[PDB]
Amino acid sequence: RPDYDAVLQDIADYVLDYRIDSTEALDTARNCLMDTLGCGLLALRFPECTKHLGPLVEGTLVPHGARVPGTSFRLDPVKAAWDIGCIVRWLDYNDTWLAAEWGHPSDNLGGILAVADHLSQKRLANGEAPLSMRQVLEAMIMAHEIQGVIALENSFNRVGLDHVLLVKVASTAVCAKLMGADREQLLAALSHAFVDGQALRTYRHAPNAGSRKSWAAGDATSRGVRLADIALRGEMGIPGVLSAPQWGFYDVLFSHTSKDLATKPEDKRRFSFPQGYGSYVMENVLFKISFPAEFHAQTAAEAAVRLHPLVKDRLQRISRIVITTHESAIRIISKVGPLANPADRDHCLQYMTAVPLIFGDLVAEHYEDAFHAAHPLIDRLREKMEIVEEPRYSREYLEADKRSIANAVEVFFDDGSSTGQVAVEYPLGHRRRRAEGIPLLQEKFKANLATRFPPQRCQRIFDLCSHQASLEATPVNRFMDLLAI
Amino acid sequence: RPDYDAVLQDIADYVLDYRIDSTEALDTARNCLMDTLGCGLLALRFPECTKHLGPLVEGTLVPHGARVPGTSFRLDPVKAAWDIGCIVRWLDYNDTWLAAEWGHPSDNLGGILAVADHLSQKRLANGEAPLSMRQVLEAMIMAHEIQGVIALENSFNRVGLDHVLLVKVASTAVCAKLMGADREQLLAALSHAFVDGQALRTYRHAPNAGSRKSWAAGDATSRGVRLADIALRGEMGIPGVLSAPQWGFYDVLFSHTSKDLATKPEDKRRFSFPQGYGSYVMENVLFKISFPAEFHAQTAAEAAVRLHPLVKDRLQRISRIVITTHESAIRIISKVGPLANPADRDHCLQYMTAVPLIFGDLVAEHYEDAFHAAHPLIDRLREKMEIVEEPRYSREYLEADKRSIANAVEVFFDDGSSTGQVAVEYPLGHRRRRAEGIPLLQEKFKANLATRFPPQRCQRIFDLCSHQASLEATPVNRFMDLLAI
Repeated sequence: RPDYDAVLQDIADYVLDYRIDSTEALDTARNCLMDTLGCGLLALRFPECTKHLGPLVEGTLVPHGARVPGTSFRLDPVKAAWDIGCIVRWLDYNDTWLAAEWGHPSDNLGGILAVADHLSQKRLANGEAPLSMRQVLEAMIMAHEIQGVIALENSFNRVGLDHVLLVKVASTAVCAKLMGADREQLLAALSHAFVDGQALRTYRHAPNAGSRKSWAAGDATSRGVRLADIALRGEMGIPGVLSAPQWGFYDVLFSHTSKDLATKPEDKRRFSFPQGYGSYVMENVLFKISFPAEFHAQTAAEAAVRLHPLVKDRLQRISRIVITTHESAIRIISKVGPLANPADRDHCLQYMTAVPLIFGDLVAEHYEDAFHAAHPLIDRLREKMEIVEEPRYSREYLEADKRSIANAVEVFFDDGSSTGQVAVEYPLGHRRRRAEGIPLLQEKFKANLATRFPPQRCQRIFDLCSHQASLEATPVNRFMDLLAI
Repeated sequence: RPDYDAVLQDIADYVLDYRIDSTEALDTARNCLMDTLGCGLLALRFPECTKHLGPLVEGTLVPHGARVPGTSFRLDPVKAAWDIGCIVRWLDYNDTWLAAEWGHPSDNLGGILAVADHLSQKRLANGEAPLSMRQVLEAMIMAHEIQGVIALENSFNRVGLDHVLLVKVASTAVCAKLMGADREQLLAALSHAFVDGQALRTYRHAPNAGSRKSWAAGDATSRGVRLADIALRGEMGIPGVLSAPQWGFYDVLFSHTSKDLATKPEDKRRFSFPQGYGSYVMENVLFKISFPAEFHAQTAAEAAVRLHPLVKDRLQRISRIVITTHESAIRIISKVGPLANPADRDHCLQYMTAVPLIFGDLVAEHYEDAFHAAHPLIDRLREKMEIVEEPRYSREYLEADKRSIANAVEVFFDDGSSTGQVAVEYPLGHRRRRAEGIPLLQEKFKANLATRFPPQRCQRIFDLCSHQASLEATPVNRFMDLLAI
């Protein structure tokens, strides 16, 4: 019987022994928590979301049960994790990680919060200390790292699998540690997350797309709670889950590309890593805090809004519009021709640049059919647009020290005049612009709070969340009381 | 947005519209119910099994909760289906279907009983009539049919996936029916079973095998209950889940053999069927009622107990033992050389032929290293055992009018004489020996009941299960009452 594959061991040793010493990671983890909870609160206005929430059997009584913020539910950790994971991801406004695999590592808050809430209450009733919110922040940082770092070079999308398996893996490990797993239990849990069935991503792709794109994450972090619980009950592990021949994850599920059914070269049938596990992912995570736009177009629309006062007058006089960009924006979001659905304008670099040049703003209303086929000047600006890749933009898109998403917009006029090239290399949600965006993230948190809580409670919630040292010192159960109903 | 894939529509129209009036199907389903429940009761003596049972949070109260037979547990139907499916499969004594895919369709009783128990109670508490056991028998027949008919020609271990996904699909189907689903809800439920993740089978193969081989099924019927309930909450479906290019089940998971990572010829990249759905599987299902041995050797062990009085005192005169068998037994349980643990001996045709040849019997005690060593004659005879494939046996193993599992044994002596050749082509648990097998199935139920209930309760349970018409008219909640504690 082999020992555990090393990928599982390296996660295990990280989760158990790594000491987070980055105060920036702790800071932005705190802001992630606020941002993520606000997203969840807002989703409670959407009955296609809320129809999933609550106990499986009405009237069920769970001692010391975990709370779902914004509700009165008290559930076992496994269903509370499902519910929280569900609401914080539902509207696709939560944090993002863009790499070989795309993902939303804040989704892991479902498992973290539900397990830590339940366990503080249980320990309190036994005369022991509760867990502190400091420990949920550390759990988030590690969940981010595990998911984000595996995603740096490993794409599940290309083998036809949803990215939600990283949520399941990361949640299993971080929830196993919150439950007090030792090394052998932790490794056992990780092997069950990899032997587990992994969801297809069929529900993310037309003509079969659907609202499971919104709850796959919560269902994954929930399953991570359940796999940790199983390992804590003492279940044995599967040591060669990844490497085993014929039967292992690598041969069965990571050895063929979905587009063509081709076998991968042997050197590519494993996970590969350019770095270890630290606190890189939380430090460099993207927040959605400006224009509602695909991230590759975020800096393009910011330049177009600034360019507005030099094009607002005589938009007809516009002759040439040049959008200099990075290559992935050209691959994923550059589109020519008719924009039929609101999903097509969502994914058109020219559409999302024409609207803020004309109106000085890009809001979610500007994608509805009645708007596009009402202002033909959008299509007029759109045919005038030339998109040129900048080598430097595309390379520093990949450079680990930079991780740019850079766009530059220059509008020319029929007389030969131009405005000059407004270049924006980093979107407002980026690490480089934290001093700028963190106030926007906070006003977005205050607005999300106000859709669920009265002003008295809103201020009390914000004040605690604004105070790092007081937040960290707060028991998880006392933090969760603030969030109920 | 396409219609649902034809496979899903065929399953749904069968589940909603097919009327079950087959007298033999309903009689063997009632014997199937006894045998399955008695198997699960026996598992309660095994802490590795019982460590998985009960609520996730100790002390949880579930109004109208489903019961787990042989325990005092009262759970939601998802956890209840997990525990029932876990316990009835744990010891690998429950019924079997051998085809392109092997399986144990009785695993679906976990989802069927938990849903039908909870729903009867909840309906009683709102003044509605409860479900009857006739409905659980019909749900078993349908679940047996969906799983066992897909397994006729579609092998999932050749693509490196556990067969348990057929438990999830069938349990999803019949539980959605019991919950009252209409056609659009049942289609959506079915589509979520296929888009779901499908476990690897690493845990069934050395050197990684472990006890998840015992609870994978309970985990799969539990997941089926959960997805059925997701569909009844109105969640939209995924219509081209199987046939979608690139993202569908066929392209991602059914397109490669895991031996060699070789792509299948195009025409075989989908499920094939030799017939439609009816009541075929349950009528031809296999019960384990004779010796405790791997199915491919039950007629071998039988042919040896017959040969035992003719050799019982000439053991040192045996010079050649010829075992004429079928192609699957040779491949799966023909093992020369040392046998480390009981699992080896459990899956070694020569062992399960030699022991009965010597001691006129075969029980679990014989798979003990202590018993093995105590008698060196086992290996003397194992080394004299010539295994030969009969082409007929292998063909009739496959033909749908027969489903033979055949073993002929012949014993030769140093002086050149021999016994005859004793051929047993059908094991006792086969449809062709229903008459003789049913006495043994009932005695096996009676013994297993007696490891858990005192004699008068054992009598009430046996007497009720004995009478087809009485059992069928019994409310599910009252049947489950008898099985508590």
